[PDB]
Amino acid sequence: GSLTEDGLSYKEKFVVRSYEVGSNKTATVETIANLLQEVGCNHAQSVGFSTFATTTTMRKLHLIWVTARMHIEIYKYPAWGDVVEIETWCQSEGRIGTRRDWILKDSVTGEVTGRATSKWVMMNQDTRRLQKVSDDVRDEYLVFCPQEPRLAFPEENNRSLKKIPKLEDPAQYSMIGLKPRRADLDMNQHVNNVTYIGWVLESIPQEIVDTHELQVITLDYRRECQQDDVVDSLTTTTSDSQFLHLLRLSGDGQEINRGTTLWRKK
Amino acid sequence: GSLTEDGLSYKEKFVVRSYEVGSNKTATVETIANLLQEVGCNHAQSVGFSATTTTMRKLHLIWVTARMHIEIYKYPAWGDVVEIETWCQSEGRIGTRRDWILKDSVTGEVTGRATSKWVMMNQDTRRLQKVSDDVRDEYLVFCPQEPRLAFPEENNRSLKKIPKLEDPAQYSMIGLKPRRADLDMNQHVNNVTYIGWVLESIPQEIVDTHELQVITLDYRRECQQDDVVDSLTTTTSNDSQFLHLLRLSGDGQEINRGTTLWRKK
Ligand SMILES: CN(C)S(=O)(=O)N1CCOCC1
Ligand SMILES: CN(C)S(=O)(=O)N1CCOCC1
Repeated sequence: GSLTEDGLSYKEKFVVRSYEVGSNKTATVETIANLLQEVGCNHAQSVGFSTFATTTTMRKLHLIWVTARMHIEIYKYPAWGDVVEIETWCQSEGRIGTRRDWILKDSVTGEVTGRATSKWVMMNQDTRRLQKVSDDVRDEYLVFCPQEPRLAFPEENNRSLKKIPKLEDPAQYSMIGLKPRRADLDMNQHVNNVTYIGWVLESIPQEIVDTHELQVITLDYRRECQQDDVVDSLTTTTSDSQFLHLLRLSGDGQEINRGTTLWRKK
Repeated sequence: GSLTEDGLSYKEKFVVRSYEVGSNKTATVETIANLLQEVGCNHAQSVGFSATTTTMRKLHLIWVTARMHIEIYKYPAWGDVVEIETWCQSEGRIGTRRDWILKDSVTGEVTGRATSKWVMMNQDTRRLQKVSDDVRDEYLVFCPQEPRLAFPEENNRSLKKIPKLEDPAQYSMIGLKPRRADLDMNQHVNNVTYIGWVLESIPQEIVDTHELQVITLDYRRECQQDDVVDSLTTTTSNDSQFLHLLRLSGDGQEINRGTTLWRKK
């Protein structure tokens, strides 16, 4: 890992591991999600913003960054043993939050094999509840960001900004009774964001996963799943195959996540 | 990763990832288990395998884990480089062994060690079997000839018989199921999943105030994709010892049994 020449982005190479791949000997979308999160964490560390990726006024008001939206598009999943180079950068979205974008490339050819975008909001670190975003904690990190607009999804009306509807009962498919284990928690005993992607895909029938490849995943994070919570994952086909997804707590039916996935025949 | 000079062992360096660590900002025992499995995989690849010999493919025979023993003196911190050395040894008709030594890359100090017992099984019938002399000669050329042991000790805890837990268990985690992330490239539950499931019945107060030093785990049967497992634990003991039992909900069929040793932070 190393910051690029202008110090406005970070790049890192990963060799795909035997246990990180699926039945097609290529990296799963959850492995990709963890690789995106790891290169995000090393970019914050390399510029002096790690203690959580936080700024000086955030540390004082006790605010942390939390994911509100994750959008990934994969054109080619890396094979077991292949080297994948990822480039990451951040940009402010005014006083509404921040964005982190990624570009995945094949190290051998330099060809783009995927791309991601994420929306981040402020949250009180002690209570774990959402709080406003002010310009007080804005100028302190914008010098480590590209100045002109730079997006992984620049195109007008692109899939990453599409409004997601809420799934109406009954769901076509479901996986009920999902619970997090210690391996699903992060260093601060909180459920890893990549877990929710896995839980979302659990309600997709195996026949689909065996005959199709996942091209697009958009996921909105409404509420976090606590260590002792139990989640149901619901899916209904809306179509290439398209699915509408809903993660909710088993007891009260409180929404934790909503999303959409797009799959293509192999 | 690279085979050592005599081509009788393999070494690899791993940089610890942000998502691979626990509450102490050090690698979890499951992360270590996956690192052991990955360096095992690359050692088999570097010598010609894709760990099945030519004669084993014809007879529909695979290697399966029967025991896993890990001792950790120091878990690597997030960002640290951990060097692992792995090798294999024959166990005659019984099966094979794969050992590991974990070291700090900066000091060369041993921070942990592991051992594993492997047995031959027919893929179709699931029935375990003794190693024939034809198969034995194929892999014996890749093992050190003067046996190398990770656990040399005359009465090492890696060879101790593990009893079966009697109901009622002191503690339990009920209704554990595998998700797709828990499966390997052949749609089978990863061996590291069972370690995680075993540790789920350990109370959080113990995990927060103690560090895991030793884990021995016997693999009796495998959990299929649609199975549901219960994890049982009873304290048997500064140092804490636990007896573990993983079993299916549907009938109470044993899949794993084990022991863990923890020490106050
Ligand atoms: C500038 N960094 C690399 S950052 O994107 O990680 N981050 C921006 C805002 O939050 C604090 C740090
Ligand atoms: C020689 N390899 C690295 S090995 O240890 O994977 N090997 C021994 C067991 O049977 C065949 C495969």
